[PDB]
Amino acid sequence: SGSCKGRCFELQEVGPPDCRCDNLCKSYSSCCHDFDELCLKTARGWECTKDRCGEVRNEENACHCSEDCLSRGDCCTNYQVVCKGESHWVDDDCEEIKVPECPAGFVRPPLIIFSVDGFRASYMKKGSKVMPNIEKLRSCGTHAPYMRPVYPTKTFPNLYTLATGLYPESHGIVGNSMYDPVFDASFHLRGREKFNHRWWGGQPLWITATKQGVRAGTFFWSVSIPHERRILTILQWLSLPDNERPSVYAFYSEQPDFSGHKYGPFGPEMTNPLREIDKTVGQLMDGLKQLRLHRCVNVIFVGDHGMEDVTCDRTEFLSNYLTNVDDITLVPGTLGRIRAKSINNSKYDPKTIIAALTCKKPDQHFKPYMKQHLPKRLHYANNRRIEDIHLLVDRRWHVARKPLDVYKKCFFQGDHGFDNKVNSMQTVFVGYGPTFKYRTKVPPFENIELYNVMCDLLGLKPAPNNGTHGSLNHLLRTNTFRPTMPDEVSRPNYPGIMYLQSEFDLGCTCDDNKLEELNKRLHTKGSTKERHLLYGRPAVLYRTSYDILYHTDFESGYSEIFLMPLWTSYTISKQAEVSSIPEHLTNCVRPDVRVSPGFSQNCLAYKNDKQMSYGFLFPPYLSSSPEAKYDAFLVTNMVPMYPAFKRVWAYFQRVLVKKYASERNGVNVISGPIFDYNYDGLRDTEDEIKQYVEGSSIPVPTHYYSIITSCLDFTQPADKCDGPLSVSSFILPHRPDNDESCNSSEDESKWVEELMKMHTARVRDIEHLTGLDFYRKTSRSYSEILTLKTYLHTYESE
Ligand SMILES: *[C@@H]1O[C@H](CO)[C@@H](O[C@@H]2O[C@H](CO)[C@@H](O[C@@H]3O[C@H](CO[C@H]4O[C@H](CO)[C@@H](O)[C@H](O[C@H]5O[C@H](CO)[C@@H](O)[C@H](O)[C@@H]5O[C@H]5O[C@H](CO)[C@@H](O)[C@H](O)[C@@H]5O)[C@@H]4O)[C@@H](O)[C@H](O[C@H]4O[C@H](CO)[C@@H](O)[C@H](O)[C@@H]4O[C@H]4O[C@H](CO)[C@@H](O)[C@H](O)[C@@H]4O)[C@@H]3O)[C@H](O)[C@H]2NC(C)=O)[C@H](O)[C@H]1NC(C)=O
Ligand SMILES: Cc1cc(OCc2n[nH]c(=O)n2C)c(-c2cc(C(=O)N3CCN(C)C(=O)C3)ccc2F)cc1Cl
Ligand SMILES: [Ca+2]
Ligand SMILES: [Ca+2]
Ligand SMILES: [Cl-]
Ligand SMILES: [K+]
Ligand code: NA
Ligand SMILES: [Zn+2]
Repeated sequence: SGSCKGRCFELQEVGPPDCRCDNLCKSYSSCCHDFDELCLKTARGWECTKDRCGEVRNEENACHCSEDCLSRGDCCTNYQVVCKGESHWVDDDCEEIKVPECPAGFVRPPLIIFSVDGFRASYMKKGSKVMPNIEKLRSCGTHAPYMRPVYPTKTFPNLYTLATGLYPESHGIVGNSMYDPVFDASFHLRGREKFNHRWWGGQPLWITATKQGVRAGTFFWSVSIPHERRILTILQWLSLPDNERPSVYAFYSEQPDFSGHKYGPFGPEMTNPLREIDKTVGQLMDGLKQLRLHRCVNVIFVGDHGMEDVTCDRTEFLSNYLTNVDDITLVPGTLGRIRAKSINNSKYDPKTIIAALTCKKPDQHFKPYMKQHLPKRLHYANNRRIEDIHLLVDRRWHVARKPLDVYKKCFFQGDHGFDNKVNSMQTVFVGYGPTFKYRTKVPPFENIELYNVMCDLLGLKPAPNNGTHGSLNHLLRTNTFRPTMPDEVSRPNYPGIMYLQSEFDLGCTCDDNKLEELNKRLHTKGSTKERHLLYGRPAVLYRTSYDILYHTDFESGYSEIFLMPLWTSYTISKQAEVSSIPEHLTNCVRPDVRVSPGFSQNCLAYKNDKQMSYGFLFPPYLSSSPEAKYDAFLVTNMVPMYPAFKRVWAYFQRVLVKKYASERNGVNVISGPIFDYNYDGLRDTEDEIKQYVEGSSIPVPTHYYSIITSCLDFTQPADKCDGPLSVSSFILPHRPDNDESCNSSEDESKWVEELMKMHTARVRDIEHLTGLDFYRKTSRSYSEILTLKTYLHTYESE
């Protein structure tokens, strides 16, 4: 019954039953009676024409061509072009913006986030001819060839990750559809529940801004508000007095995604939606230019995810695998999440569901996982809203429970939601404005990094998040964030020879000159350490007790608590040779006379444990000499490994490391165990360990990592590199079977590398999982090193 007069798109939202004129009033059925009439004017459309110039202001018109419109801030965006003989922003040469050029009274450059739904990364190249405004932003500002979304590659998880800097498992929007068993409530795209505040965790940019005195415009736009009105509203807000004007704004377009679903990512129908988005960008930039804000505002052009070809004939049906299909609830589509239809069903067994879904058809287009066994790079486990059973669906496919679900609801030709390394899921980033660099291309990066940068652009302190603050400094002309390396918490001991062989009772056996004798002592004292520890030792960022152990071919930081290395570091040159394990050493394990029997593993435990065997972190295959090979059989280089995993590990060590050393001109490798029994992506304390080698205190890792570093300029060997580095890493699941690899009965050359690629990782992922900090001593700037630590090698083509 109240009125919207003078309150159109009010930023502060009024408490019902007072009627609301804020954006979200439509989404709640609560708009004042005159909302449409006052706030959604459309009369005479969206452009000035020659005859409208200098008209008398008519308040019914969608936008204005009257002389007073600029001061009022509500001209049609083409007003100066049509009426004052100005040029469209897109027709102007670009000129470097070295400093903000803002009207007096602006305390900081405003930020406009221009978000576009389903804008696949390759549209920047493929649609360049039909998008001149976007192409000007891209070539004049700072751009990446693509930006990596989070998993699942759906809208709300990705947009709320942009808003918060958090993985979906931490912010809580883990899908477009969710069941929370604590609330016993469901979240759906359609409907009311999704507005409840208890779904949305972390602290989004608009709250961060507000808490720190920076005003924010709306981020969420009702679908029925036309795009032109969203633009004109932003432009209106920017004309507000200093004390009311927001400093951060978002625009959102549901295109190209909406058409992409109907026509496929490159259907011929897709050209028009791309033209329309470009026209809207043009309206914004012309509107900014009229307000003399086009060299003041920082603009971010960003997508949430891309779009893949998906049709309803590419659907896998669980009813083809499960006899019990009606006892489960499936969240379906480009991912699958399974739980019991009824929690009173005591018969429901997830292990047998997984078994029935595992490698059952030769070209099966989905793979089942317990969530803790998903590639750690997905960070998709630590939330009660993520079901225990997950299906990773092949790109281009869908999963559904029963054929009825798909034909009782081939309309669509496009979908998204797949693994976030899939090329078709990649999206876009362009930054344009005084705070961004000029004509600069930056490498691809993950959208979890953007919240920190948007905070930097606004002078805000970011809430704790999953970005690595400083890793995106190379996008910025100024306002860079200059972090300090975390302080080492535990200093190592450097044990010398302290124990006689006969003090060890380990059930371990091994069939075991003064020039060469001073020689071996110097190696044990760290004489080759500069060859094998190229970037300094890792820093231990938690309280523990550990020892540095030096050897000819490798150095290790040995944990007295976990009875194995936290890390083992070694360098393999291009010329290095692979040798075999000599017969007299096949089951040799040697006591390490620097490390007490009581802080050592023992062979008897492995003998007793019928499921568990052991491997080595530094591979004996790569020893530099027959004498150095004995070091690789030290009990302090041994780690527990299931026989099934040893097939993976042996192939990596015997074949792949040497191959990488040939291809990259030497590699430095750091390997070690990871313990993440509660799947939170973070280092377990010793009291979280769920499994031990039978009858011992030897803890069983959930994963094994390796970080493989070389020179980015591969004409320089890894050990003599002058400039930037190149890295690939993995976090391999330490599993007692190879059920994840359907071809594992074949030779390791047909399936191990594929497994490793699936479990590619960032160094930063390994850092969270181990509590270590790598690359402490390089000649590189720290921000460059933070970019390196966030790098992910995806193994996708161009
Ligand atoms: C990515 O970045 C994020 C952000 O930095 C990292 O997440 C942080 O991880 C921290 C370490 O795990 C975690 O710290 C805990 O916080 C507890 C207090 O939490 C509340 O308050 C904060 C601050 O405002 C808030 O952010 C939290 O929000 C979470 O929970 C709500 C409601 O459930 C959600 O809406 C929201 O989405 C978010 O959920 C996520 O986090 C929780 C865990 O906090 C998950 O369970 C969810 O699945 C989801 O992922 C909260 O509202 C605090 O109580 C904890 O302290 C316990 O542990 C310490 C150890 O030092 C112990 O000393 C304390 O006494 C306490 O133990 C007691 O409780 C134990 C558990 O119940 C019990 O076992 C003991 O016996 C003790 O009595 C802890 O400090 C921090 O909350 C999150 N923050 C966020 C936003 O997620 C994340 O790790 C990064 N990821 C990676 C891979 O790096
Ligand atoms: C660029 C961007 C755009 C955003 O939305 C654009 C949009 N408009 N219309 C439409 O369908 N979409 C997708 C969002 C976004 C904001 C909210 C919100 O605003 N929230 C959440 C908590 N709840 C409970 C709130 O009160 C506020 C919710 C979901 C979001 F995706 C975030 C960013 Cl960073
Ligand atoms: Ca979307
Ligand atoms: Ca953990
Ligand atoms: Cl979902
Ligand atoms: K055994
Ligand atoms: Na297998
Ligand atoms: Zn979509």
